[PDB]
Order: sequence, then structure tokens, then C-alpha cells
Amino acid sequence: MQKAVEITYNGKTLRGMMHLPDDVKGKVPMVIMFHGFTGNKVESHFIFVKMSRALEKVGIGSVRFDFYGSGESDGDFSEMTFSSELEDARQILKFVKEQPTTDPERIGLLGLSMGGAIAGIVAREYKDEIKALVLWAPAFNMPELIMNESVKQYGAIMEQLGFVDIGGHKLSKDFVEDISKLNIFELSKGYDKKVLIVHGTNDEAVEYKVSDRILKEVYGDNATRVTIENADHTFKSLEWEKKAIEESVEFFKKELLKG
Amino acid sequence: MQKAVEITYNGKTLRGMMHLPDDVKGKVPMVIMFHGFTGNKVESHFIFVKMSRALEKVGIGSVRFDFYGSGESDGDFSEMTFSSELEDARQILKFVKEQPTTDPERIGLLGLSMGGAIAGIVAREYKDEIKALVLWAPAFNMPELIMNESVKQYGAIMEQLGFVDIGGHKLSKDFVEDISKLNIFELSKGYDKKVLIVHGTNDEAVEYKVSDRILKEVYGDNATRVTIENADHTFKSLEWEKKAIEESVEFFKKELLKG
Ligand SMILES: CCCCCCCC/C=C/CCCCCCCC(=O)OC[C@H](O)CO
Ligand SMILES: [Cl-]
Repeated sequence: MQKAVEITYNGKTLRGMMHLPDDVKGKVPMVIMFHGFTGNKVESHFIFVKMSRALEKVGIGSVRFDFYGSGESDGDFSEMTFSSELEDARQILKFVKEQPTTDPERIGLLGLSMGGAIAGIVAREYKDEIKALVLWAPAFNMPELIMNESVKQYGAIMEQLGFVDIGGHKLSKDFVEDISKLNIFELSKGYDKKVLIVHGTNDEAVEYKVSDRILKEVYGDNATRVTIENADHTFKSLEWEKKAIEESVEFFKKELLKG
Repeated sequence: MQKAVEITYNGKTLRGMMHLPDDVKGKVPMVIMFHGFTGNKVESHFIFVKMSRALEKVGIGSVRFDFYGSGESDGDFSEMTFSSELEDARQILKFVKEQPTTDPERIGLLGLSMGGAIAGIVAREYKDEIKALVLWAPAFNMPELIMNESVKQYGAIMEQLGFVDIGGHKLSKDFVEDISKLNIFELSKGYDKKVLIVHGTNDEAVEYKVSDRILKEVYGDNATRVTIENADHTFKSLEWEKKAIEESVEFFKKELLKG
């Protein structure tokens, strides 16, 4: 079953979707999904919706919200910063924990690109109550990625405008200042539960090498990678998408359902 | 006021968003918005969401649903045809008509790309009860767009797969067969109320010349085109989407609010 849900906090309203298994009523495992930069809760070629329905089938529920300033949620994109999305995330996890259908023992996190960076930080911040973590092409190098564009053109354009057009989105000065001061690798360092990284070798938004760094610097043996040969950033093909979803569902099955 | 809404018919659930102007009294004008091919109700850089909020501020309400097979709604893309989206649209119109807050005499349609083809056909079908029509990069040439693509490669792939992968979506043989049978130009002919066409000269998905054909063939002097120079398909810049939205709202303001 699928229903729209809301969260209202600090005069901000977040809008999202909630899934629960049909044939398994009771208290269930839940996966929270965080979308990427300029993405939304449906995500690229509806891959998050597909993921929710795949989890539903094996008895795991999920929620996925639009961050403030994105998609269906309140706010202008120019009001959003990484930190503001981090705050959204905490409010989202709280929402999940308070559902009478939520098994508070078996809660997992999933994030794509910048949403993957959110997930890593949230997972660690709550390491004692997040049972598993899946990272899709995690943009742990986001601050660096953004800082480079700043020196290339953003800095110059922002100096003059206070923002930059990144394609029908007003990216504000406050975003670049906020994220320049953050290090995602470090804020994710220290999560001990199971971790799945899924990444396409041919990713051109978040280079595949970023996942090497994460395995090395951030997690130990608890982290495993699923490499998808030739795949682009959001796994933009039926078989790339199928692989990413099945591996992630299998992983969440083993980690959230058993014992 | 923004709230999630739901339609069900023939075992299909459509999920959408509804906007109403805050505490204006009694029934209000409504704009129904149809998203494009592989798009969803949020649409490119949230332009539909932005269009909805801009309409709300001038006292015009709106609804935006995901077509069956897309976004948050039920179904896989493989089940969708142009005709099934037409049927969705008829159910969405009915839904809007039967809301207590709807002024039945002031309903307008807006459609992007293939959603524009939908709106054009629906506008004609209900020409006596659709007050105004707005078309964004209307893909009235969708049949030949696909048929070109079909004869090139689809046949062999279709036979053994039943679909082709258009990038994380199953485009079915049924879609191709169904669309070949339609003439959106002829099906849209005869809508005699006001029409606004907004189209970018650098549209790489629906070539600007299609709008020429539509003005020449489909409508009379009741149709007007706003040309956005250099813009791509979904007006992917701050200035372009602003112009598309504002011209569209002004048009709807003029057509829906007084006469
Ligand atoms: C390789 C992927 C990027 C990796 C690095 C981080 C990028 C973060 C944001 C990038 C948006 C880049 C494209 C921005 C395009 C803006 C176009 C625009 O402003 O208007 C449209 C057109 O240029 C007429 O004006
Ligand atoms: Cl929604």
C-alpha cells in the first residue's frame, strides 16, 4: 500500500510517500530514501518508486520525501543548503520512528548521490538505531565538486548575482558557503553496521573512484561494493536499474528481516 | 493550499497534487496540467510545481496527476499507451469537475510535450466545457516522432522483448501500435476557444516547426504563440521558465477570472 504523507516543522512542510507491505500487516522494517541534487523522491526514471515497490514485495516498507526547496515540498531551491537537507533528514527519520507500523529495530537508510552523503551522515549520527545503509553513487566528494565549480564560474557569477543558474534552479551563495565547510567522509566515519555501496563504473557525475575512497577512509570490513559495469550515474537502463534494485533489496532483506 | 490527491478507476490508482488559492470564497478557476513523455507531475526542474504556485497566487487552482505507468501512480511504463493516458486525462477532468471548489465554467488545460497532445485532444472532446487551453512544446507530431524511431530499430527488438528500453523505461509494442493509429492534429481540430502555445526555438525534442503546423492547421485566430528564443524543450533556465510560466498565468488570468 502506498499513501502520501506530510511533515510540518519550523513552518516548513515536507511532502512525501509511504509504502507498507499488503500481505504482511504488523510491525515492519522501514527504509528511508534520500534523493539527489536537483532530483526528487521519484528520482531518475522513477527508480526510487521502483525500489519502494520492490521492498514492499519482500515485506519491507519505506518512505521518501522531497527535501525543502525541491519537488512537491515547500520552499524555493534558493532556500536550500546541504545542512538544511540534513535537518529535513532528521525530521524524516523521526517521522518514520513514530509510525505504529514501524519496527524501530529494523530501520535502514538509502541515498543517491548527494542523498547518499546525507544518508552516511545520518546513519553515523544515529549509528545505534540504523540497522543498515545503502549508498547509490554516494557524492561524498560533493564539497570538492562544488568548490571547483565555484572557482570556475560560480564564484564569479555568485559574486555578481548572489546565485547561479544551474539549469532552471537558483543555486544560492548560502549553499556553496555551507558545503565548503563540510567534510562528508569524516562525518560518516564510525558507522559499524552493514553497508552496501552501488556504483556504475561509467558514472560521470560522481566518479567511480569516489567509492574507492569511501571503502578506504570511511568504513572497514562492514562495507561491501556492488560494481555495475558500464553503468552511468542513475543506472539509466532496465538492466542497470534492475541490478541496483535487486542487490539493494537482497541486502536489505538479509540485514533487516533475518533475526 | 497544496494537498495530495488520488483517483481510482478500473483498478488503477492515480496520484497527484491539488492547489487551491488560500481562503478566496466559493468556487474557483482550475487548471489541469498534463506532464510529458517519461516525465512526471513535478516535471523538469519542478516547472509544473512552480506553475501551480504561480497560478495559486492569482486565485487560480490546479491539479497535477502522474499518468498511469509514470511517477507516483500505479503501473509500469510498459502498460502505458497514449490512449491509456487519454483515458487517465478524462478521469482527471471528471475528478476536477466533481470537486465542490471547482467553478465548472472556468476549467483550463495545460500540457507539456506529449501532455500537450493530450490536452489538445481533450480540449476538443470537451470543447463546450473547457474554457481555455495552454500548450507547452506540444508534440502533435508524436506519431511520426515514434514511427521514425520504430521502423529504424524497434521491430526486431519488439518481437523478442515486447518492448524497447528507452533508458530505464519499457516502451511497449502496444504503445507503438496504438500511437500509429492516431492523428492528434485532426483530433484536436475544432476547439474554438482561446489557445496559448509556448515553444522554445531551440527545442530539440519537439521541433519549433510543429507549432507552425498547429497554428496553420489546427486552430484559427483563437490561437496565439509565445516564442521563447534559444530555449530548449522544457525552458531549462531561470529566465525561460519564468517567461513560460508568467505568460501562461497571464493568459489563464485573462481567460478564467472575469468574463
Ligand atoms: C558532470 C556533471 C556535473 C559535475 C559537477 C557538479 C555540477 C553541479 C551542478 C551542475 C549543473 C551543470 C550544468 C549547468 C547548466 C546551466 C545552464 C543555464 O544556466 O542556462 C541554460 C543555457 O546555458 C542557456 O542559458
Ligand atoms: Cl506526491
